Amino acid sequence: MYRTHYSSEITEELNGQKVKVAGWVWEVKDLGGIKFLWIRDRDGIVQITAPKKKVDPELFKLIPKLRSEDVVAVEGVVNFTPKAKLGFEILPEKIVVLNRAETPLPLDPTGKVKAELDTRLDNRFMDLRRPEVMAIFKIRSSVFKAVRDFFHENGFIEIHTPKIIATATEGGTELFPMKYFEEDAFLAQSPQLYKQIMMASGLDRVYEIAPIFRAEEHNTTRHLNEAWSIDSEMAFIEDEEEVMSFLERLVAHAINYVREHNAKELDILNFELEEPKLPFPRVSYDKALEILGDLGKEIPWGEDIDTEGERLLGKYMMENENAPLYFLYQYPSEAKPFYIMKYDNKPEICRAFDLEYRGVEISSGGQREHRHDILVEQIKEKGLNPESFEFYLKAFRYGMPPHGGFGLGAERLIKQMLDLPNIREVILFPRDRRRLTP
Amino acid sequence: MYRTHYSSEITEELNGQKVKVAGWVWEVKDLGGIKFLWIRDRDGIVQITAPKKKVDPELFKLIPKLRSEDVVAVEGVVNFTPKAKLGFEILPEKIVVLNRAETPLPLDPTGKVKAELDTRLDNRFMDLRRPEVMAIFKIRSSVFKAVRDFFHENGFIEIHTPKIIATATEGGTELFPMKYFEEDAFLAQSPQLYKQIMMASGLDRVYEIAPIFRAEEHNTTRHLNEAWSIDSEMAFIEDEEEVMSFLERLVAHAINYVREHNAKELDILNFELEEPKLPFPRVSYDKALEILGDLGKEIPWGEDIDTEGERLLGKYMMENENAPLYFLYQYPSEAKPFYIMKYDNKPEICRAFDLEYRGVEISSGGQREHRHDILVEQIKEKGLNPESFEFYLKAFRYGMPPHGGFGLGAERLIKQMLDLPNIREVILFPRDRRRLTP
Ligand SMILES: Nc1ncnc2c1ncn2[C@@H]1O[C@H](COP(=O)(O)OC(=O)[C@@H](N)CC(=O)O)[C@@H](O)[C@H]1O
Ligand SMILES: Nc1ncnc2c1ncn2[C@@H]1O[C@H](COP(=O)(O)OP(=O)(O)OP(=O)(O)O)[C@@H](O)[C@H]1O
Ligand SMILES: [Mg+2]
Ligand SMILES: [Mg+2]
Ligand SMILES: [Mg+2]
Repeated sequence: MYRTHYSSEITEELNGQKVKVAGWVWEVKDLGGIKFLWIRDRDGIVQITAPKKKVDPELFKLIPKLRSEDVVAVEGVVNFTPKAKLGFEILPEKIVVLNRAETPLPLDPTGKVKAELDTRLDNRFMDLRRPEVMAIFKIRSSVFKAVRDFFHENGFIEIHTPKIIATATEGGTELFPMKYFEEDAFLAQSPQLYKQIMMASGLDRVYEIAPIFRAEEHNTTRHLNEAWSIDSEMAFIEDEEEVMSFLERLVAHAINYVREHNAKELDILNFELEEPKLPFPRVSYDKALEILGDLGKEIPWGEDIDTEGERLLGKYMMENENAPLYFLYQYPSEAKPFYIMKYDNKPEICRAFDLEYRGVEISSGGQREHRHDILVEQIKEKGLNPESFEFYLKAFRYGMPPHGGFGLGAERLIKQMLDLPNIREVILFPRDRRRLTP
Repeated sequence: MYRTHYSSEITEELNGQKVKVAGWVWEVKDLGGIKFLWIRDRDGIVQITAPKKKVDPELFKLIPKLRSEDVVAVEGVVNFTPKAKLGFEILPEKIVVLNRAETPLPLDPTGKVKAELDTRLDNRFMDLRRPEVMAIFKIRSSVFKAVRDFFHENGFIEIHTPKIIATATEGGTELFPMKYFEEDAFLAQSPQLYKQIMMASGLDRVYEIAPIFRAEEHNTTRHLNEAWSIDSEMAFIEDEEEVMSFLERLVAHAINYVREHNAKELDILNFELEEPKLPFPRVSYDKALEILGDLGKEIPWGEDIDTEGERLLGKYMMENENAPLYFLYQYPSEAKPFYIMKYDNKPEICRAFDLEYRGVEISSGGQREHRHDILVEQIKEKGLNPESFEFYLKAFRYGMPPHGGFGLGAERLIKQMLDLPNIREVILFPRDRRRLTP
């Protein structure tokens, strides 16, 4: 390997030892009798210091020839010194140019000249050379790990369900159709039917983290046509609050991992990520509509709360409860899918919920209707043909436990966690109405 | 929740304490003075013992009404006794019937009546109720976790890249075209182009575990049209051996994790999983052809090693070097993709390798050609159009370090690890030339 240590891995114990560092030329300063070369790697910059009397002359004359973003590797001696910005410098013995950069760069890695989002996405490899962008994707990786670790510690088994499918769906919208040899198929929008089917398997506690595909017809700052969904389903529950409790602890775990493990990245983003305060507040749909009504926002009882309503409620919950995260629940049954269980005692409302983070939905879930005949009737109530869901209904006939679950958008989670304005900031290569490349 | 403990979670410590167990009805003995009920959960069977003298008369009467595969929950007292074949029994206080099963069942969960693979695939929720099937999918989840943990321990950051793309990632054959609104697009055969682009970002060490899609024309025991690929790319390498070293370590780690954490599943499968022996043998393509020729299997230099050749080599390596896992490397450049670096001093061969597990390819990879102009010429040598790869080529112009990586098939790995005859055994809902549903 051309390096032994990243910038962040050199500590005082290495003082006076030889190391190899490598990265991209950040800055060269030829100051006469001394020259400086700064190299950027994933973790930051490292100072290479070349005093004329202390380095090989060919090294001395090479440094000024180095150009911005050239890829280089340096072998030299670690010298901890107060004179060094970051505590230590490397006195070079060997400098190798691995690969030379072309010279109008697509983006300015110093951030001085700022670029449009479009230009940045078109040139993502350059965009990540900026610490604030790298910080987001380090945090994305952290969130994924924290989520999986939490599932594992709680006895969940990872599953993988198909993305090329030919099943019916409730909405029949936003589908990406595709030919599958002789047959017609579509890309999956959610593993919903599959994870429910597996509740009849004994697996009991499953999760899947995998792409979902929805052909949204218009762009928003909150939607992508390709996204990563964190899906779970869990059996033998008594009510939807057990799913909500799990979900909030999961999200709090992800938040706390980022706070503990990515403080450097948070600092780079000039961002203070709040300590989660559990039980998040629960706000019934009835109460949410009342709050919205008093704000002059109309939503007729029975209809889903729209994007404006979420925004207003998010603001209200922050102002009144200092709560960045809260649940909407006890929705009208008519506003939620046929697979959600109704309150047997008050069937006009159902056991579904949405988790809101800074005024944007990050997850929806609920307890499902596991009783076959009631489920069938609910499909009918939606004006749909139960026969079209046969392959799924079949799993409810041979011993199906009560169950519930959620779908948690990874991009939504990260965008909202970091209070970023656009979801395109938290996925490397966005797909939207007009973006298909890179 | 309806349960507090799985069957596997009840130990001596809990003797005399109250627990809740739940699962599917496995057997009932309806006797005059006593009922015995056995329930099955994800981990095994639990005995419920109900002497008439000891239990609620309503509970005594209920047990004989239960039927195979009914879902039930039982609260009761743990009682360790030599008289229970599993070491303990539950003395029940309350039994709740959660859901009743229909007859006949789609498959026989007792294992007595054998079913064909197609029938089993059509009814996976039933199929997993058998311990030998559950065992595979528990092992699948363990393998994913082990792989991720190893990547993390070794400083790799998880990435996520598009599965809807404008340019085929692995070439013209075995490709799913798909319309993306007005545009022509395809499903990703691999994340190859993206993981390379990210080598110009500073991320340096990335992995992605995600679906890949290949429209295979033929139906075989070792191909699917949808699969999970474990991809990695790593920068600042000096040669492809560094990548092979990392891969064998990764695979060894996965195998040892299954050995350590899934012994019970290996037992159920009546399977001895061998302790990995690093380093695996490295066999050059030239030497492989010598070995085969010595065996009377003649492959003209430059041609692919066919499945027969793989089988013969696997057996030889198992016999000669006691190695279930070995690498083939230094392949003919003509037989490998444009993105592989040729040996500069011997251009007919290239820095590509395959990892073979019990005579079947489970991974391929290599050092990439990171030098822009040479890369372009290689795209041309393959008869392709460099302009179709502009977003990818752009990344090689502004400081690109040397790099290399691999794609490791999750299904291939698990199938070969457990010496299973058919790749459909290791993914819940396989997609092949003839299978699109469920
Ligand atoms: N049809 C299939 N069914 C089941 N599994 C499959 C199928 N096709 C591939 N795989 C698996 O993914 C690995 C890499 O794919 P390759 O085409 O060899 O290389 C590539 O795709 C490169 N980009 C990898 C690299 O150079 O990094 C295989 O070894 C295998 O287990
Ligand atoms: N087009 C998308 N882009 C990114 N994430 C999405 C998208 N569609 C759904 N998700 C997300 O997956 C989750 C569960 O899926 P769900 O069907 O409930 O979404 P949704 O109700 O349609 O979301 P929304 O109202 O914002 O369009 C969401 O709560 C969210 O985080
Ligand atoms: Mg939507
Ligand atoms: Mg919504
Ligand atoms: Mg929703």
